[PDB]
Amino acid sequence: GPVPSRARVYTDVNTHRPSEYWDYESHVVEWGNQDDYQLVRKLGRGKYSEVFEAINITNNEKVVVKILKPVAAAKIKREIKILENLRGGPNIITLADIVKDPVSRTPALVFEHVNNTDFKQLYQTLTDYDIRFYMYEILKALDYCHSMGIMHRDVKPHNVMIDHEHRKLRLIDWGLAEFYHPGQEYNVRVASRYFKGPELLVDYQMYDYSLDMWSLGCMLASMIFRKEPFFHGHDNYDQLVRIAKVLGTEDLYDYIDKYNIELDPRFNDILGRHSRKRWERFVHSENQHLVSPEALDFLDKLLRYDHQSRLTAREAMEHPYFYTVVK
Ligand SMILES: COc1ccc(C(F)(F)F)cc1-c1ccc(CN)cc1Cl
Repeated sequence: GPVPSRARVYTDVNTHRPSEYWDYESHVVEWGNQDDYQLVRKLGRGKYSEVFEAINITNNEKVVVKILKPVAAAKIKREIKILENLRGGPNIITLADIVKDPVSRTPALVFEHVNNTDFKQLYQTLTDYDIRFYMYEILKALDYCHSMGIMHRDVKPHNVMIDHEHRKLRLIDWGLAEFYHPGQEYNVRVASRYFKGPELLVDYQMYDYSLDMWSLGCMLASMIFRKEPFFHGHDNYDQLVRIAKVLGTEDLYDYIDKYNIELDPRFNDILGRHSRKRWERFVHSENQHLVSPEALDFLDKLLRYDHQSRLTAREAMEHPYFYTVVK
């Protein structure tokens, strides 16, 4: 069968911490008062929740209320526990309260308010300097949650709120986050298609924090090359083929051979043979202002098939790409 794998970092964090830390099922939720909050406007709705701008009428502060849907309701303890464990961490969204929505009869998570700049404005106007600055801010959040034994598993632009006016960033939506336990087999049906790591696409279940580093690399590649999304698969199978047209099929075969993974035979009719492409191939006059030898070298070290070979968040923070960023 497949060869087991374990993270090269933070392998023991959930061992060194008491069971109360990671055993979310045993966690008792201390409910607040739903009447403290007045809903102002609906901000959006996803697969698992409906998000609203609200006012905490007790202290007159702006908040965000996330009313979980019934499907999300079963796994709320995991999200709550993770949010409470990470509260106060750098660039981690702050959970302010947990109440029971009167109408939905489900839990509603109350967060600090962040004024998020629209995607278009950020995607189209962030400078090379801003990209390095915000990438470093995301790395602070990822090294914090990884060091705390948690993998986000849904790193993508929709889950990164940026208040550009105040140069403030928060990593949000911890609904898909999990505690990392060495040897544990995890559901591969996590992350949005374009951000899914090769481990998910080849059905390798014993993955870890490094999945977040692949997703981060996908966001960086799209941003610096002006190619949104970078790996534009039509489905989960074509997703791996799009990756292979860049990274090459030889390193993909070395990866699955290392972990004794068998590719799904449906790949025989679509994968083909592809050489590894040099990152300079994606450079052109419309993205040259965002590219540098340091950016390409950084990207190269995140976007690797072998989840054990990618830079960790802490190593990534040491990279020359961030030398220009004011610390
Ligand atoms: C492809 O998206 C990104 C890619 C890289 C970066 C960063 F390098 F600056 F950190 C930010 C975004 C982004 C992150 C979040 C949003 C809006 N929620 C918008 C954008 Cl453009």
